[PDB]
Amino acid sequence: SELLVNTKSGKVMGTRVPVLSSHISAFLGIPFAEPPVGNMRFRRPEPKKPWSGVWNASTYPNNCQQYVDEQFPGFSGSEMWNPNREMSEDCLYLNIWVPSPRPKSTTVMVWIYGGGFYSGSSTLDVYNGKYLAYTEEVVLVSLSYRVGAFGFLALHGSQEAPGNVGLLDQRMALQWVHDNIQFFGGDPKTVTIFGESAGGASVGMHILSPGSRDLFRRAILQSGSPNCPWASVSVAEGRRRAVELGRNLNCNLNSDEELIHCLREKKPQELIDVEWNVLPFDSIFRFSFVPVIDGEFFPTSLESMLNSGNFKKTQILLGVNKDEGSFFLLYGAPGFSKDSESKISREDFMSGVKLSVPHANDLGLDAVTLQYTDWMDDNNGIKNRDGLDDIVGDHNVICPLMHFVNKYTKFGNGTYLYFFNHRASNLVWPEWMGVIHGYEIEFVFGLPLVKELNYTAEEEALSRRIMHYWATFAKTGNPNEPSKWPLFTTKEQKFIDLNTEPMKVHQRLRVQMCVFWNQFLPKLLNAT
Amino acid sequence: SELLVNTKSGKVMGTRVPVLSSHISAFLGIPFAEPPVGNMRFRRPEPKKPWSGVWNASTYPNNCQQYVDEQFPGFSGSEMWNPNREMSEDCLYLNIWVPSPRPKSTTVMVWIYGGGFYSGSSTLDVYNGKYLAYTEEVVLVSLSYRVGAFGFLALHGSQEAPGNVGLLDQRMALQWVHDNIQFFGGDPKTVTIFGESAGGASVGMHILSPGSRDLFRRAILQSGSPNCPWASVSVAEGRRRAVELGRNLNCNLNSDEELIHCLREKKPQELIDVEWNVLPFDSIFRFSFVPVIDGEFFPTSLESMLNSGNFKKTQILLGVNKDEGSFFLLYGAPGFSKDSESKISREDFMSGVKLSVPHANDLGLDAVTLQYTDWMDDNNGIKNRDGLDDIVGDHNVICPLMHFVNKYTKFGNGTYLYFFNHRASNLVWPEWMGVIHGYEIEFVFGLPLVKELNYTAEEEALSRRIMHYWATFAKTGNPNEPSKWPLFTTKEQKFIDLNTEPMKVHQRLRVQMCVFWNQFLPKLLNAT
Ligand SMILES: [NH3+]CCCCCCCCNc1c2c([nH+]c3ccccc13)CCCC2
Ligand SMILES: [NH3+]CCCCCCCCNc1c2c([nH+]c3ccccc13)CCCC2
Ligand SMILES: *[C@@H]1O[C@H](CO)[C@@H](O)[C@H](O)[C@H]1NC(C)=O
Ligand SMILES: *[C@@H]1O[C@H](CO)[C@@H](O)[C@H](O)[C@H]1NC(C)=O
Ligand SMILES: *[C@@H]1O[C@H](CO)[C@@H](O)[C@H](O)[C@H]1NC(C)=O
Ligand SMILES: *[C@@H]1O[C@H](CO)[C@@H](O)[C@H](O)[C@H]1NC(C)=O
Repeated sequence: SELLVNTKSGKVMGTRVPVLSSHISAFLGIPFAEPPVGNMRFRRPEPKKPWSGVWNASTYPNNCQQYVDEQFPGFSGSEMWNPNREMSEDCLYLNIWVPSPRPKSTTVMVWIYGGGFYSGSSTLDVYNGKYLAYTEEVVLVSLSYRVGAFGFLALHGSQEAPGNVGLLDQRMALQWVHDNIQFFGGDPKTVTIFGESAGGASVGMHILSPGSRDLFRRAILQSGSPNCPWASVSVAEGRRRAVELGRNLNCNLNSDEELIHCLREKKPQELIDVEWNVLPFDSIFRFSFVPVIDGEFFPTSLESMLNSGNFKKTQILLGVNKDEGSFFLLYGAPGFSKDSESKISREDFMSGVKLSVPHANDLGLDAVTLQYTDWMDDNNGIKNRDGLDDIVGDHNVICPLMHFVNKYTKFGNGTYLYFFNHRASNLVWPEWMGVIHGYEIEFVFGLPLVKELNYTAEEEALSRRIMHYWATFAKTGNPNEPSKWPLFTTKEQKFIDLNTEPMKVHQRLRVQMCVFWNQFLPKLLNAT
Repeated sequence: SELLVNTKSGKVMGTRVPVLSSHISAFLGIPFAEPPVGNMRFRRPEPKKPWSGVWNASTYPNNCQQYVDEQFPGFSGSEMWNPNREMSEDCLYLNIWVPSPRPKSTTVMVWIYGGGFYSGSSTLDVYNGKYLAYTEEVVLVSLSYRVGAFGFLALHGSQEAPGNVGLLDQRMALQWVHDNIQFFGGDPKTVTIFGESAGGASVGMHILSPGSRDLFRRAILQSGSPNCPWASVSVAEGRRRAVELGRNLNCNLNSDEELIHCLREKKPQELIDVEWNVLPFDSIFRFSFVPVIDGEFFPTSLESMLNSGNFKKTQILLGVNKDEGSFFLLYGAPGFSKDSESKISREDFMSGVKLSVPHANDLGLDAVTLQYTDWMDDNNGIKNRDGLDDIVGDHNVICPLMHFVNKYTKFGNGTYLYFFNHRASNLVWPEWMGVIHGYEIEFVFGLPLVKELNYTAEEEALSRRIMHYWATFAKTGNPNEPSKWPLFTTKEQKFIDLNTEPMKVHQRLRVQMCVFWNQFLPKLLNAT
C-alpha cells in the first residue's frame, strides 16, 4: 500500500487526504525524539527508540506546551495562530505530505514554524502542506520543537538545561528527514528548510551553526533572520532570566541543580503563567526564552560569524512584509486597538518608541524619534501611527534581515530577495495594520486556491506564482523557470515586489532607515 | 545751504549726488570716534572731540585695516566685497544719504556691514545708500567698525584689550545717530538698524546687550543672528587666540601688558598676515577674532538671555538666502572650484562635513553625514555637492536664525520672516552656488533700478518690493501697506518667499533639518 512506509525507526501508516478535488497521502504525527518529559524537561532531545509494529500516522500530534493568545476570543485573525490541538510536553513529532503516486526522488521542503520561540504549532490550518505538496509535487515536511522555557531555559554550564534545546529538537527532526525522507520518495540531497518569523530566524541559525549545516541543501527565510534583536540573548541574560523564572515560582535558588529540580517539578501551565514576568524591560517584540549564544551551537557571536563567513554557503531566498510591526503595536502599545483607525497622539508615539527600542538611552530615543517624525506635521495621527509601525518593523525584522542578506551575499552562492506587500482582499484585521507579520504564509501554502476561502482570482494567481517560485527554488537554487526575479548581488542589491501587479524590480530595500538601525544607532548607543 | 548741517560735534559740509536722473545730498566720512591708533589700538572707542570750522564730508572715508580677498584677482564677484578705499586704523566714520529737499523728521535706517567680523567696509558699491534714501525717502546711515584683531582681540580682565570694541564702535555710531540725526531731518525715535551676515549677527547683539537697546527702535537681520556658531567665543577661547596671535609675532607672553604692548607695536599688516593661524580647528565658516561673551556687553550666555527674554522687545524683520553655504565651500572645501560644476565625490563630501562641523566628534560627524546623504544614490556628485552646501548653510546661518526667531517671537512685538531665493539673471558666479550669501543685498539697496547694471524688469520690480517692505517696516513696524506678508507667530510660524514670482506663504522654514542642528546634535555632542 501507498500509505505504508518502512523507515529506519519502524513502519508507519498514513492516511489519504483530498486536495483541490484530488488526493495525496499524509503521514501525520511521526515521532523523531523521545518525549521530553519528567527529568527530561529542559534537556537536549534524545532520538526516538525504534518501534516494532505499525505507527498510526493518520492524525495530527499534540502541540507543545505554550502561552495561548486570548486578546480577541473567537476572532479568527488571532485564533488561527493558537494551538488547534491539545497541548502536551510530549510534542516532538513531524508531519509529511507526499504526492500520489509516491515520488521516487523528488524535492523536499521542511517548514519550521514561527511564534517568537514562545509559541507555535506545526498543525495550524495555514500550515497545511497538502496544497503545496500537491501543486508543486514536493514532499512537504513540517517539524515541531519545544518553545518557551521548555525549549529555551538556559543555565549555561549545566547539562540539565544547557539552553537551545528547541533548536536541537529542530536539528533532530532534520537529522530524521535526512535519514528517512528517501522512503517517502524524498531526495535527501535536495532538502530546503524554510520558516517564518522565529522560524526564519531558526533557518538562519542552522545556516550558522556548524552542527546543522550538513543536514540540508538550501534555505528560505520569511520575515526573520538569525541576528534579529529578539532572537537571541547572552548566556548571562539567559541565566538571569532562568533564575528570575525560579524566583517567580518560589524556587530554591542556591544552585543550578536546585533551580532546575524545582522548575522540573512544576506543571506546564505554572511556568507559562509567569513566563512574561522575566523580561528585563517594558518592551514590544521581545520574548523571554530564546536561543543563547553559548559557544557550542553558535561557536562565537553572530556578528563575527557573519563577518568572517563562518556559515553554510549555499543559495537562500528570503524577504519581508510591508507592515511587519503592526500586530506588535496592536497587542502592546498604548493608543492602538483592533477596532479603531488607531490615530496616535505625540505622547503615545513617544511612549511607543520607548517600548520599541527597550535597550536605548535618552539620546537613542531622541535619535529614533527624530528619524521618524515629519516635523512639519508632528501632530498628524495617521503619520504618528505609521511612523511607529515602520519603527517596529524596521528595527525588528527588515533592517536585521537586510544586514543578514548583505553579509551573506558576500560569501553565498545565490540570493533572492522579496518585498511582499499585497493586502489580502479578505483580511479580517483593520486596514491600518496593512500587510501584517505572518500574512504572506497563506500565499506560500496556497490557501487562495480553495474557493471557499474567498480570495480573488488574481490572489490565487499570486499564490501559484509564489508556490512555484519557492518550489522551483528549493529544487534548483533559482526561483525562475529557465519576468525574471533578479539575483540579489552585493553590487546591485536588487529585489522584487510580490503582489498581484506586474513584477517591478527595485534596489536597496529600505537603505535609508537601515543605515540608521544597522550602523548609526549601534555606534551611538555604544558611545553613550 | 542744504549741504551744510550743524551737529553737536561741529558743522559738516556734504555734497550733492545724482540718483536715477535726480539728486540727493550725501554726508560722507563723518567721524564719530577719535582715531583708535597708537596706544588706542584694541581699546574701547572714545567719542570724537568736537571741531570748530567745517568738516569736509564730500568723500568716502578710509576703510578699516583688514584681510583682502585675492582668490579671484579682478573677478567682480569677489572684488565687490574688498575695500575700495585705502585701508587705515583711522577708520571710524559714518555716511549719511539725505533726501532732497531735507526731511523734517523722517524714518532712519542704519546699515551695519557684514564680513565675518574680519572684514568689511561701509563704502562698497553694493552698500551705496542713495537709491534707498531716494526711492523710499528715508535718511540712510551706514556706520563702520574695527574688524579683525583691531576690533576683537580679547584678553578678558584687561582694560587695554577687553574685547568687543568693534561692537562698541558700532554702539558709538548709534549713539551719534541718536544724538544728531535730527539735524539731517532724521527722526531719532524711529531708527531701524539692519545688517547682513556678521552685520545681522551684530544687529541681534545690540538687541541683546542692555547698553545698546535704548539706541534704536526696530531691527532687520539678513542671513545672520547673534547665536551663530561663528559669531562669538568664550573669554577663554578669546584669551587663547590672543596669546596664540602673540606667539605668531614672536611676542613676549608673560603678561597681558607685555602681550598687548607687543601687539600694539606691530604694523597693521603684521597682525593681518598671521590672523588665520590662530583658529583652533581646520574649519570652514570660522573666524579668528569675534565678539566674546564677557559678562559686560553680554551679561550672561546668549542662550540663557534668549530663554529668559532678557533682550529688547520690539518688531524685527529677518531672513535667509537659499544657498548660504556655497561661497564658503568654494573658498575652502576640497573638490569645489569656481569654474566647474563642482560635482563632489563621497570622500570629498566627507572631508567637507568634517571641515563644516569642526567641533564634532566621530559620532557627531556620522550623524551629520547620515542626515544629509541620499543612501540609494550615495555616489551622485550633484547630490553630494548640494547636500554639503545645505549643511554649511543650515548649520551656520539658517538653523541658528530659526532658533533665534523662535525664541524671540515668544517675547517680541512682531516678527516678519523671509526666504530669499531669487538667482539673479546677471550673476557672475557659477550656477552651482545658487542664491549666494550676500546676494540679497543688491536688491535691498536697489541696484536693479539702474539699467546699466543689466537686471531684468521683473528683478527691478522685486527690488522695489523689497526696498519698500524694508522701509515701510522701519517706519511702521510692519512691511505691509495698510498680497500680505503674514506675521510670523510662535503657533503658525509663517514666512514668505522673496523672488520674482507671486508671493507664496509657507510654514516652518527648514524645521526637519533645524530640529537636528538645534536640538539633536547639541544633545548628542554633550553626551559624548
Ligand atoms: N503578554 C503579551 C503576550 C501576547 C502575545 C500573543 C500574540 C500571539 C502571536 N500570534 C501571531 C503570529 C503571527 N502573526 C500574527 C498577526 C496578527 C496577530 C497575531 C499573530 C506570525 C508568526 C506566528 C504567530
Ligand atoms: N584664508 C581664508 C580667507 C578667505 C576668505 C575671504 C573671502 C571674502 C568674503 N567675501 C564675501 C562676503 C559676502 N558674500 C560673498 C559671496 C561670494 C564670495 C565672497 C563673499 C557677504 C558678506 C560680506 C563678505
Ligand atoms: C489511528 O488513530 C486514530 C486516533 O483516534 C483513530 O481514530 C484511527 O481509527 C486509527 N487508525 C488505525 C488504523 O488504527
Ligand atoms: C555558485 O557556485 C558555482 C560553482 O561553485 C559557481 O560557478 C557559480 O558562479 C556560483 N553562483 C553564484 C551566484 O555565486
Ligand atoms: C573736500 O576734500 C576732497 C578730498 O580730496 C577734495 O577733493 C574737495 O575739493 C574738498 N572740498 C572742499 C570744499 O574742501
Ligand atoms: C505690540 O504691542 C502692542 C502694545 O503693547 C500690542 O497691543 C500689540 O498686540 C503687540 N503686537 C504684537 C505682534 O505683539
